[PDB]
Amino acid sequence: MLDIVLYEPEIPQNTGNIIRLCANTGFRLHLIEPLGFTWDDKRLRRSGLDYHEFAEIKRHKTFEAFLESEKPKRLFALTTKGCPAHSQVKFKLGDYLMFGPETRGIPMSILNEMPMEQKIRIPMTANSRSMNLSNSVAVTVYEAWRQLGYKGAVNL
Amino acid sequence: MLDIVLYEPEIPQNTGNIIRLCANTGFRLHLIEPLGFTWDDKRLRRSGLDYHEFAEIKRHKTFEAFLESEKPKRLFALTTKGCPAHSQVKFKLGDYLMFGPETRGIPMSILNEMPMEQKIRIPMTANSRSMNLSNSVAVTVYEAWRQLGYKGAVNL
Repeated sequence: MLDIVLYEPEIPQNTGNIIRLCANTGFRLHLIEPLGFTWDDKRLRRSGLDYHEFAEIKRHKTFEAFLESEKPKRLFALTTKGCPAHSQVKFKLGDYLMFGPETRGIPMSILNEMPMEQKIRIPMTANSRSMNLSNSVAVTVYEAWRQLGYKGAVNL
Repeated sequence: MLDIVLYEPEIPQNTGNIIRLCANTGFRLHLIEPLGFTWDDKRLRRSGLDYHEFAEIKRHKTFEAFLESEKPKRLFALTTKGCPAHSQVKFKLGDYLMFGPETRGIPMSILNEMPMEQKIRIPMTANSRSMNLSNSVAVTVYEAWRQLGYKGAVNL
């Protein structure tokens, strides 16, 4: 129902799980290059992923190109540096949710241009460790989907 | 805040991500044997997991042993066969959330003894494919945590 954006994702397997998440939820996926793997890589293609789950994906050469072609109504950034939790904001149609690489956050230069209200974080207890990108994305997507009533969902 | 249960988890890497999820959320993890790997396996130990994140984990020889030692107030089962969504039930202290293996569901014999109101499912759109166990667990945990106010959470 919304658009999800991977800022320079690095690991093939995470992106494959996110591609599956997006196809299972109706969320549209975007990837901001450089990616840490070729689009043709085998750890992704043979991840057991079905090719129908692809080509709803958009690749962008830069973050500025992405902004230019998508002109997101509101862009959110999942960052350990955000204050409101991911479930503490009210998502809406037109929202784009952006995620950083699995080994570093979304650049400060980008984050510095977003209002504090759109820099969100997944809660964690004291002295936690980084959560896997795909788990982060799954959590955020399902929470935004929950808020929007799971439109498109259907049973077994 | 609640207890999470893996019914015969099979793959080491998923369980390692779930162990991290549980330590990051304060959720207590239980594993119902047989596991698909030895507790000492290397794909788990060197997954980059820190050993503090362990030994809050409980292993149970059978599902009946688990019921005997834990006597869950309410036991939920995440199954593609459930009707209410995971966010459609109201979680409470004392709840135990159970998950099946990554290649099959929780046995029908077990599911047959649970009320329909406690067999829950993560929504999916038409013709979706199985979501990765760790993504399933992350999604459920964070939704139950959200409902309970993220107690224990703290900032950077």
